[PDB]
Amino acid sequence: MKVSVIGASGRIGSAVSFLLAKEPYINHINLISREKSLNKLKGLKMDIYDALAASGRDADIEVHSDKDLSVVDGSDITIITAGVPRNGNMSRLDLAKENAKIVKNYARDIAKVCDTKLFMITNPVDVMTYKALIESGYEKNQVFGLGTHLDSMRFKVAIAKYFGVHIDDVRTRIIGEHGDTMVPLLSATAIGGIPINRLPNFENFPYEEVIDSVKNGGKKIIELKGGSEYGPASAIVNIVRCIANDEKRLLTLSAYLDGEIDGIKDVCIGVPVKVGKNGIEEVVPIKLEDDEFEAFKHSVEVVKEYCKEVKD
Amino acid sequence: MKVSVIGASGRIGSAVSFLLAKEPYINHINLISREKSLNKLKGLKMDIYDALAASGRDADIEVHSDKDLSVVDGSDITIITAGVPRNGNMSRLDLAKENAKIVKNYARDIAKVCDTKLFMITNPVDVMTYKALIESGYEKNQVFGLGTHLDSMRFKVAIAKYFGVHIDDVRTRIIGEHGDTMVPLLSATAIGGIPINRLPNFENFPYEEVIDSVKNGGKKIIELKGGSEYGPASAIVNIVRCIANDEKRLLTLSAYLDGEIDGIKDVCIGVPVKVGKNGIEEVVPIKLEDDEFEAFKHSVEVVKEYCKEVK
Ligand SMILES: NC(=O)C1=CN([C@@H]2O[C@H](COP(=O)(O)OP(=O)(O)OC[C@H]3O[C@@H](n4cnc5c(N)ncnc54)[C@H](OP(=O)(O)O)[C@@H]3O)[C@@H](O)[C@H]2O)C=CC1
Ligand SMILES: NC(=O)C1=CN([C@@H]2O[C@H](COP(=O)(O)OP(=O)(O)OC[C@H]3O[C@@H](n4cnc5c(N)ncnc54)[C@H](OP(=O)(O)O)[C@@H]3O)[C@@H](O)[C@H]2O)C=CC1
Ligand code: NA
Ligand code: NA
Repeated sequence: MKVSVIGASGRIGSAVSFLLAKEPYINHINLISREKSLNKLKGLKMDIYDALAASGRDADIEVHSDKDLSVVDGSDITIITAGVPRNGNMSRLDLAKENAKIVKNYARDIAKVCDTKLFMITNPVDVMTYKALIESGYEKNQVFGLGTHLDSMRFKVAIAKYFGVHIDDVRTRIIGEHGDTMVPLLSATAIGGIPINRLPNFENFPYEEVIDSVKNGGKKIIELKGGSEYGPASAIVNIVRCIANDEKRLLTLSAYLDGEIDGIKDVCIGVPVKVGKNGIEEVVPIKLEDDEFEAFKHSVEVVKEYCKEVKD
Repeated sequence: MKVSVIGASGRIGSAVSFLLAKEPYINHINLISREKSLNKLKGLKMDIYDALAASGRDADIEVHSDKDLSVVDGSDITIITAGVPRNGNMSRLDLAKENAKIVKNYARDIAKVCDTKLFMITNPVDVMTYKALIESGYEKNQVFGLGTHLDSMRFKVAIAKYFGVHIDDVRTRIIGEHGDTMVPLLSATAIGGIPINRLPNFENFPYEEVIDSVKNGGKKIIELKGGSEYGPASAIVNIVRCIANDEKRLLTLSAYLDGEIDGIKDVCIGVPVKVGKNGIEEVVPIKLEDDEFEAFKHSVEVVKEYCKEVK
């Protein structure tokens, strides 16, 4: 497989370039950045190669600028981790419009060149995923965003630590916005397949304070160390692996809705999806508790309105 | 296994804390830094936990200041990546004197609380390895440095790209100083076990140009992105894995010499070693070509001079 990382010089871009190169099915990877960062990428390329030697792995790594995106041709997946840094002289909405412009230009320019899957990380990821879908003109299965896949991982850790199990023994998910209107699914949270509400220590599990910590986790990591890095990069590789080996797993990604859940359409948002070699193979309308379903509809309304306000 | 990382807030310390935690045999890892960096470590801990969730791994990560190193007790391996930044008109000897004070105090305070292996990354790594050994009073099998293990990895890449093979299909090593007196061993360089001088395309292999690039590889990465990160971190985990599973491999590390090679002793430097659960289980005196051996003796004298100037 060939993958391209647009934004490879950033915090997430550099870490995900390293982890992707290690993967045995990833034979070619393009690190792509603005011209001013090419020398950073050359050092990143040497450092990653050294790491492959120490870890028994291999890859063909190429560095390119984003002036000529024809190099993306042949990429099965193109990961977009580009984004404008937050500063004080810009509002949240101003920053979203700047990123929307970046995402649109990349989506339009990549689509002139080839058909690839667009894996969007740029925030606000649900809005940017929808923007890239519309501007690229790609099929809906080919454009998706990390979304609440990452928040699900933060929930998973806290559950595992409370119940005293290997982190991998927990499976849980959060749907809706990658944001404060996210909807954690206690109805789909299990340890070794056992719903956590059937475990003896569940009665004292402060799950709402845990959810609050998940809602606040990204901003806390930004405050403590500047920004999330290994978390998002590993979550990206997890999805890439599912696509490359056609695993068919029920995951959660920011995906385009086309009527599967209560006839809702015209939005990208965190939902249950089956992921395989064609990307988003289906959006899976699972049975939600009433509070979960109403909160998901609420998150959809909030995200649709964000999309309209960034476009305007 | 329990591991402690001293200097975890730094560039290599952070990347290596992430890779160690992923390892299935590492159940507990202490991230240790100066008190002013603990907030960074708290965020690193959260970020690593998130990564473990995404990759099917697990660990118990604890954040501690270096004020009380009793938390190191029970660590099988303690990795020291703490070191000052080389600033302006600083010589290599200036660097070594500042970092030797850091390494001396860590080694003495750790030896007060427990017996552990000391895996030295702090530069100049051959000198800091010797300093940690003497100040800790540990047995020589317990103290070693990364040394030319990292340079060997850069050599491996260059060879693999010239001959067009998987990087892992190359095995090669560089002995001597982690520095510009390092000694590449073409006599111990092979692809699929085949000495590369027996391969048809070896005649056009620009050996000398490749060697010069390897010698400058660390400096080049500093120029382009500010410092190496993933290369060193992955080379560290590779050694920890050999120790944790008692693999018994012939690798290259900065280790204490005690007469194995031409009676040379009283120095730590990159040499062929057999690594296992006890750390450096032996220094292996392999057959060197005459020029490789003279270059190695030169490297030994240079490193010894640096050890004296720091004493
Ligand atoms: N959805 C999620 O789970 C998460 C989302 N994110 C988002 O991902 C993005 C990347 O985050 P992070 O890596 O921490 O950010 P960094 O600031 O560390 O990296 C930014 C990257 O974007 C590039 N870039 C910046 N400005 C522009 C521009 N005007 N045009 C093109 N490329 C540009 C940079 O290139 P250069 O070096 O040339 O400046 C660099 O590669 C952000 O939008 C961030 O909000 C991050 C956290 C998690
Ligand atoms: N052997 C090899 O192959 C390589 C060697 N190295 C060496 O490894 C070390 C770490 O490199 P790198 O991570 O890039 O450097 P960084 O500057 O990024 O990190 C240095 C680390 O040392 C700590 N530190 C700095 N000053 C002191 C002090 N006075 N007392 C205690 N701790 C201190 C820092 O903690 P804080 O944040 O609190 O300051 C930080 O954790 C250096 O000595 C470097 O030369 C690096 C490259 C490869
Ligand atoms: Na690979
Ligand atoms: Na582990």
